[PDB]
Order: sequence, then C-alpha cells, then structure tokens
Amino acid sequence: QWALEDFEIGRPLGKGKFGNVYLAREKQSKFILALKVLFKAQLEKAGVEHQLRREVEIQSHLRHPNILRLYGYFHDATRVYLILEYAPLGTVYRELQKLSKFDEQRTATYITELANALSYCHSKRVIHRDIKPENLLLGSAGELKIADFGWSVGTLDYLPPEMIEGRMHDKVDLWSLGVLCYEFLVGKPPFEANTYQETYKRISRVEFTFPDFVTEGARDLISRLLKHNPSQRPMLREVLEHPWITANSSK
Ligand SMILES: c1ccc2[nH]c(-c3cc[nH]n3)nc2c1
Repeated sequence: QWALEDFEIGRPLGKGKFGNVYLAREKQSKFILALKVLFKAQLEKAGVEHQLRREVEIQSHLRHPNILRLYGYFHDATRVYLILEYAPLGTVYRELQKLSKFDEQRTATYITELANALSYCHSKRVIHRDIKPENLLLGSAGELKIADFGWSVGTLDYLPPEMIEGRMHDKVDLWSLGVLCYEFLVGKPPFEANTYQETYKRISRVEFTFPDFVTEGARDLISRLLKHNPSQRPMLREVLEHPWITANSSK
C-alpha cells in the first residue's frame, strides 16, 4: 500500500542491531507515527526473517490501548519499513534510569495495564516472552504500551525457569510480570548477575531477595509470581484482584 515517499522522516528515536526507529509524518494525512527501519541484509543474514513476519502478523491483528499499534509495513531495496504507532513519553527503560526506582502506585498501575494487556493476548492465544522495560512504551496519558512482538508465539533476565532449562512452556508471561514488578520497585531485576552462566543458575534456583524498603504486599505478589512451578503462578485475574495492586493501582 505504502511507500517511503509517503513519509517525511524526522528525529531519530531508537537504535538496535537491525537498524533504527525514526519519528515520521505521513505526507497527505499529516499523521504522526514511528518508522522502524530494518535492513533486509541483516534480517536474512541473522536468520530472523520468519520472526519479522510473525511480528507483522500478530501485532497487526491486535488491538488494545496497551499494545503498540502496528499500522502496517513495506519494503524496498536495502530494507523493510514498519509503520508503527508513536509513543510520546518514550520507554519505561528510560524513565527507570531517569528515576532509578518507581513507587508502589506507579508500579501497580503499570502492572495492571500490563496484566490487562496480556489478558487480551492470552485470550487470543498469543504470548510475548520478551517483556522487558526496553520494550514498554509510554503513551501521552503516561500509559503503558507493550511494543515489539518478535519473540511472540539473549538477556535471560526476563525468562522463566522452564524456558531457560528448555522445556514445555505455556504462564511464562506471569513470571515476567513478577520480574518486571520487582524491577520497578528495586531498580534492577531480581535475577541480575554479571554473567550469562550465573544468571542461569540464579534463575534456575529462583534465588532472589528483597531490600528492606519493599513492602510486604509487594513481596507477597512477587513471591507468588516467581514460583518455579508454572502451575502455581496466579492467573492474571488474581493479579488484578491482588490487595496491594488494587490498594495502589491509581488506574
Ligand atoms: C524517546 C521518546 C519518545 C519515543 N517514542 C518512541 C517510539 C518507538 C516506537 N514508537 N514510538 N521511542 C521514543 C524514545
């Protein structure tokens, strides 16, 4: 449908191995969006093309306030272009370095927004797996928007024991939500190591601890989420229904 000459590219927004995302405006519509620029070269090279066209599938057909819209795509010679919704307030990653830590009411809200987001996804039998702050965008309202659906069906920090030990995986996303929740509160993930190999162990053995300032209800919720056994992990409903969530989730 589209072409590059339909757009006026703007300030660069992001980097990464495959290329960059830029601000851009659609010529005749004046519409503002984001253009992901991926090199055909590197997509083939790094044997991923299949992943790319799966991201295209899933993230297109999806619709939800807490999921980055994907309006479509197009390619040329050197590259493929993903026409993405644009998110004014950037990544959660950035707001985390900037603040280093989050409060309970910000954390809780994010957790909700995230829960609901994944509710909709699970309902459509799609799982993310790559839910890390580098992947969470903020809308104008300051609201969470899950981007990026490459790995939707490397940094182990976000990956649950089953995935990591290479097993039957169905609940993963709830482990991550646990992880995410801990990261928001403490300022780094609960499984952070210095090496790939150590992290693996730390995760495999579910070794994590709570700095003093982490309130009891938070621990509870996180603890419940970070169970080694997939089956023992709450359902999103319970997470939404948790007393520390509801107590705190401004939204
Ligand atoms: C900083 C500030 C705003 C941003 N929006 C985006 C973005 C990426 C895809 N859609 N919107 N990245 C940003 C980085």
